[PDB]
Amino acid sequence: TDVNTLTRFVMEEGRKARGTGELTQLLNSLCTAVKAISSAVRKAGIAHLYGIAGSKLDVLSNDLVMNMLKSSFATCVLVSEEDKHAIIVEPEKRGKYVVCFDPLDGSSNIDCLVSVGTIFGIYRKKSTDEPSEKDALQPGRNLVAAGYALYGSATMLVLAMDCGVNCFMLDPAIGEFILVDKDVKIKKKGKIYSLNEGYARDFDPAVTEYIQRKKFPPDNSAPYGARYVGSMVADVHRTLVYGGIFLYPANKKSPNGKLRLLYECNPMAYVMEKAGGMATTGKEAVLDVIPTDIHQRAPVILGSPDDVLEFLKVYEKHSA
Amino acid sequence: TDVNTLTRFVMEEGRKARGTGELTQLLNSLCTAVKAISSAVRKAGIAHLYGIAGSTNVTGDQVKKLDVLSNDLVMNMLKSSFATCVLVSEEDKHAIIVEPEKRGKYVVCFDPLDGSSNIDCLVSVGTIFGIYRKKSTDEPSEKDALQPGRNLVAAGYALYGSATMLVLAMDCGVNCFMLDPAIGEFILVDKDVKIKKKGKIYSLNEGYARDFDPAVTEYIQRKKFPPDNSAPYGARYVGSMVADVHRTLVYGGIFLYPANKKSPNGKLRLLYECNPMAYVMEKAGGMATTGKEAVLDVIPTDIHQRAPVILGSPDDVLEFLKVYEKHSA
Amino acid sequence: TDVNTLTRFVMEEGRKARGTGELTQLLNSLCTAVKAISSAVRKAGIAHLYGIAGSKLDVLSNDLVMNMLKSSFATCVLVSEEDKHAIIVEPEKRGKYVVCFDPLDGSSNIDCLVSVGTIFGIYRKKSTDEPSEKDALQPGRNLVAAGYALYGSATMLVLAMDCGVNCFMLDPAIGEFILVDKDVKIKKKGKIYSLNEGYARDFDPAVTEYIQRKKFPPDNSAPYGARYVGSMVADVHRTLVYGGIFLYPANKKSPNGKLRLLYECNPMAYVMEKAGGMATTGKEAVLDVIPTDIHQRAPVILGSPDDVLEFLKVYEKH
Amino acid sequence: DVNTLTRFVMEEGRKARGTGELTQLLNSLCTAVKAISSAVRKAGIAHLYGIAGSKLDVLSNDLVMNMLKSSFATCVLVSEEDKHAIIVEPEKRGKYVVCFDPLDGSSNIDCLVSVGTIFGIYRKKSTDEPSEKDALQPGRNLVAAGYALYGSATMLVLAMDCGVNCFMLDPAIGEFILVDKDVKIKKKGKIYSLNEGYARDFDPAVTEYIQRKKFPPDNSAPYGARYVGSMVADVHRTLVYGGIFLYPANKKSPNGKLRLLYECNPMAYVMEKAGGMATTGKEAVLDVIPTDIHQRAPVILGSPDDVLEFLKVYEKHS
Ligand SMILES: CCc1cc(Cl)c2[nH]c(C(=O)O)c(CCC(=O)O)c2c1
Ligand SMILES: CCc1cc(Cl)c2[nH]c(C(=O)O)c(CCC(=O)O)c2c1
Ligand SMILES: CCc1cc(Cl)c2[nH]c(C(=O)O)c(CCC(=O)O)c2c1
Ligand SMILES: CCc1cc(Cl)c2[nH]c(C(=O)O)c(CCC(=O)O)c2c1
Ligand SMILES: O=P(O)(O)OC[C@H]1O[C@](O)(COP(=O)(O)O)[C@@H](O)[C@@H]1O
Ligand SMILES: O=P(O)(O)OC[C@H]1O[C@](O)(COP(=O)(O)O)[C@@H](O)[C@@H]1O
Ligand SMILES: O=P(O)(O)OC[C@H]1O[C@](O)(COP(=O)(O)O)[C@@H](O)[C@@H]1O
Ligand SMILES: O=P(O)(O)OC[C@H]1O[C@](O)(COP(=O)(O)O)[C@@H](O)[C@@H]1O
Repeated sequence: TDVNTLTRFVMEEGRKARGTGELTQLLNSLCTAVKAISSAVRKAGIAHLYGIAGSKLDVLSNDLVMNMLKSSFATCVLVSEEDKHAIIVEPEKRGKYVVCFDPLDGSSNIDCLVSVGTIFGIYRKKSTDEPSEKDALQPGRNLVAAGYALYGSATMLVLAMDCGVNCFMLDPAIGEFILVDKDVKIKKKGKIYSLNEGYARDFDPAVTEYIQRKKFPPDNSAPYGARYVGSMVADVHRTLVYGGIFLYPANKKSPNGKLRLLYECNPMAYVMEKAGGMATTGKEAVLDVIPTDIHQRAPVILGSPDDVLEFLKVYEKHSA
Repeated sequence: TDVNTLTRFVMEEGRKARGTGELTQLLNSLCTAVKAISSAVRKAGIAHLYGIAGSTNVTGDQVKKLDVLSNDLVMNMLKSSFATCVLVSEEDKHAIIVEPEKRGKYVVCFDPLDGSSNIDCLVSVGTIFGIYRKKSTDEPSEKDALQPGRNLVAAGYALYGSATMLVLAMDCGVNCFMLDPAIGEFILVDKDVKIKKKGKIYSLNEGYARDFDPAVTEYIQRKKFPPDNSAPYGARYVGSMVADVHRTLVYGGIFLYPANKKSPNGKLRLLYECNPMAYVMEKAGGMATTGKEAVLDVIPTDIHQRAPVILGSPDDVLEFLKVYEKHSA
Repeated sequence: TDVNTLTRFVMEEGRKARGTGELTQLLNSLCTAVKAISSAVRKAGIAHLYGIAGSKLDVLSNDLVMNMLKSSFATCVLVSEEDKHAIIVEPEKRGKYVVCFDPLDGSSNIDCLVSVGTIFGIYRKKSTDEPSEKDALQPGRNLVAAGYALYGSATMLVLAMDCGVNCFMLDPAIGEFILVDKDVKIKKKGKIYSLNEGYARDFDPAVTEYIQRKKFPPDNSAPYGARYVGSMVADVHRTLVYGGIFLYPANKKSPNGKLRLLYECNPMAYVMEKAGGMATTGKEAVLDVIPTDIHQRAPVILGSPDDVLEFLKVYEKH
Repeated sequence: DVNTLTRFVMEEGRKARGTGELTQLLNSLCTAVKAISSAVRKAGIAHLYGIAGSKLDVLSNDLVMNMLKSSFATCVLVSEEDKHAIIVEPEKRGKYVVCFDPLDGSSNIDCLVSVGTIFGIYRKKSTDEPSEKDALQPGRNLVAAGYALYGSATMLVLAMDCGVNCFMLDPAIGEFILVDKDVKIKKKGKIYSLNEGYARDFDPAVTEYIQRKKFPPDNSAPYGARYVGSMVADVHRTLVYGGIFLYPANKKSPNGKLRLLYECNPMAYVMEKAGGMATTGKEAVLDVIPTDIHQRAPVILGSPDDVLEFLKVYEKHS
């Protein structure tokens, strides 16, 4: 076939949509930052920190995405896990899109060299007022585009839009993201479950039951396999590729979940839905929750449609 | 205080031991293979497989799955070290006997790309290696690999995760080296590393719960429902041994792969998964048990023999063994 | 100044026009190709050919640029040093642009690891006829965009358009061309002359005097320095950065010059003229020569204005 | 099958019944070459030009210096960057003297032309304490010499008693790969290399030799001219393709420009070990007895029949 790169793809989609080119420039600018995060995560230059010539990853990742999006002339408001407040882009470098991002998700346990990621979500400013944090408090339903970069065994960018979910592998030799999986869809039912079972004594009765139904199948089926990496980008990527269910529900330390709706839960929910999968808080869809805080936390149960539905049936047999 | 590379370290250690060079050349040939596996695992040249020059079919055997390419890289690099007689791998049913002209003294049992079953999900993967000496007089055979893990000369792993790190355990201790992909050199980042006495993380597939033996079932409940009114232990299971055991060494805690049903003598293979990681653990002040015995004290009968494995922080493995000893009989 | 990339620059400049989007894809396809050539010229994977798993550069350069420009859906006619006849692109992948390129200029001496390059010149199909070789026989004054890629100590793409000349360094760590020099303009007069002096016997009288005026200055000033790599991309790039003059004039073996108008002479003349410099054949401007063959050779004297005008004064005296 | 520099230096040291110090020195120096290559190809350039908001000759020196000191194999280190010999601290002192040029050609690195790292290794003459006199040895006493070319691709050329061996860097895995074994030069070439901008300040012998190549007296083809202005590149071309490289003596530079210890001597050893020659006009570069660490020497090196022809013309004018 002829090589389809991210750059050719984002240009072709904008040209067929006869668009301005601001969405294309955002995604190009974001992927140049993802390439730079990947170089830094794989530790290029570590010899210079250890004295080859005689002589931050969280922050650098944020500084890379921030600077690359501000110089895009395509963003107005930027929300980062790292920045406690929204960034309002200077007037002269302003564009029509609001971007909610998590620069290096999983960096908590990056000392063990566990898979880390960049989670992103793009909205349009619908308001007529001056750029403010309020332009970022849109429900996931209004997402123009979303996705994640995985810095695992190789680096991959998953781009979810209305065309579908597209998977691009970084070729470090040329710095190009090669489309390796087009219009990807999730399995209707998987065989893997993912959650921290260390919060067992703190779990909701409904979670406790669903987990025991996978370990000890009532329908005399095969017991599910357990996988929990501790990095949402890695756990959710395996959920898209292999199928199954990722859960981060309420515990006690975190009674509204740990994971953050705007730049963790909402982007992943958009990827899942566009890939024929589901994503709930237990009560509603992640994409239907209207936010009040940029750093608001939210429960997430995402994956293979039938597996999310099975969970929801247990929640129903326990709640309102 | 001053910089060091894997190459310099292994060459200086061999001169300090006034040695032949065979171990030093083996370890350098193994590390050249590890930089090559890293380049391919990070998908360098994938553009050529997707028509950047418009040519796929079967090109330069780059259509090989990364577990075959990894094995072919480790096998050809080790054979050309002039340091190997017998080579055991996860990919080859019978041991490889190295042609007389390239034969050396060491037996290597290795796992070329551990976790490759799920490499579609871009899971952290690794090369696990264990180096033994031929203590036999008979013509090189598979029996030369059937040595217990106490007889090991050196052992360790390459993790292909966020970054690529070689962990090389010897009698000098465990040394951790980071691959700088800019210069193609492993940089000594962590020296004579020691595992924590007690951790706060447990790692096992709890989807095998209905088949878990009572000792595993109790120990797990002790970490979720602690007696001491302590914080419950956290759960991490990547599903790649290299990744889970690396986290056990850096953060502390316990990695368990027990048995019963499906794989009933454990799953993980003793010669090229369990023993390598047990030597790293024991050289870092950690522990590695099958429950009944220490992994390193198991005398192997087959090269693809499996073993049960509970490894990590000394106090954590000892707590498990107390629970096991109550249910042992 | 804020950071810019080649891909960002080309998308911003192409957004300015309503745009078909074809020229932006063409330039981004040429960008991807140049990074591929750069990797292969720096000898990435050579260990595979020498036994790592125990299991061309000029041709591979041509195949990459040909395939990348065919799959841009923006090219109709492709002329290359490598192919004797022009390439007429398949109807389904056809666009409005005619690209004339030298895929790896200097690769005759690439065994000594000499600096090499990719020279490119993009024209618009101006005919209503079926795409043909004749669509490449446009004068250099009709160039829409031109430039080169130098694979030397580092890889740089120099892109010339109406907006002027912009120089972008490839950061191989991230695989991105970083804009390092904006709206570049050449020095008025330099201190370096560039030509193969082994042809002194077959040299035109005027070149003989110009070189004798650089070695033995008439203004009792400092003699010029001589640099000649034998790769045009290297010599013209030095001419642009440090100033001076590059000459490949006529001789006996090459009475109409050696370097090729369409994919060597014209592309480099556009970059020089967009940077406030000059490029002459002696008789006329390189860009004003109407091509008759796609492999037509042309004499070239390019560089710093005062230097090319001093040569032109001696040409008028002879 | 696969021969790397690591396996080469280890095998050659075992064939020499050696300690392992020189092997360590060459592994350490080759780590520094890889790190210079990364910097020279501008990896990270994006961090300088603002991708996240918020020297090459000095870096090259610092890399080579620290890698040679941490090798525990050096006692005296002479660089072009330091006016005084560096006496390695007693706690990492070894038995070898290294004279090196960290980035030869860096004057003109802004034009992205080929650059290099030139090196020469001697053994300490002393049995007492190390001094600059342990570096003031003639090139005959060299144990190992060579150069790293950062051109189209990165190559380390290592010359020893075993001969001259060429290693290509695979940037993908960071290994130097044996690609040309016991290399030897052409008996006669067809390329001459010199800055002809010094034509008025030239010796009558140099004037004649250059005229014999431009205007052949034997009705042979006139020779070609190549002068990159980076010695590493010009001498590598001379080795791979043949011919002559001349940085001769002017009346403005009576002892030449290029430095005996870390430019002329190292390249004279490579030429001699490849069946070529290297003269100052009066004597062999390797036979000259150094009196100053930054001493300049004239250098005419390359294919044997070409340097001999020069010497015949030098004799006529002596
Ligand atoms: C999947 C649909 C899509 C994809 C990409 Cl990549 C796009 N890029 C641009 C652009 O203008 O750059 C647009 C049009 C956006 C607008 O006008 O609503 C666009 C639409
Ligand atoms: C830490 C101990 C060690 C480490 C390395 Cl890296 C070594 N390399 C070699 C070698 O001979 O190459 C030896 C000695 C071998 C022998 O004891 O038989 C050796 C010993
Ligand atoms: C010379 C200034 C320029 C630069 C770039 Cl990068 C351009 N890109 C595009 C484009 O639309 O692709 C155009 C307009 C011509 C078309 O319609 O093809 C364009 C013009
Ligand atoms: C081919 C000549 C050579 C090459 C290498 Cl690579 C060497 N390495 C070592 C060493 O000391 O390891 C020596 C010893 C000879 C000395 O003392 O100069 C040696 C000799
Ligand atoms: O450690 P826990 O409680 O199981 O939660 C891990 C979760 O926290 C996260 O790391 C997010 O937080 P960090 O970016 O600070 O690491 C998720 O990637 C991941 O799902
Ligand atoms: O899926 P399970 O049964 O939990 O087993 C996981 C184990 O299998 C392994 O992947 C080994 O198998 P592969 O090398 O074939 O993938 C271990 O690294 C890992 O601990
Ligand atoms: O060796 P000469 O006669 O000076 O010609 C050199 C010229 O030929 C070229 O090398 C072009 O030919 P190639 O593309 O075949 O190498 C120019 O790059 C250079 O200016
Ligand atoms: O420009 P000139 O006078 O011809 O000198 C060029 C010579 O100087 C050098 O550049 C050495 O000087 P630098 O190391 O300062 O660049 C040689 O590489 C080269 O042979």
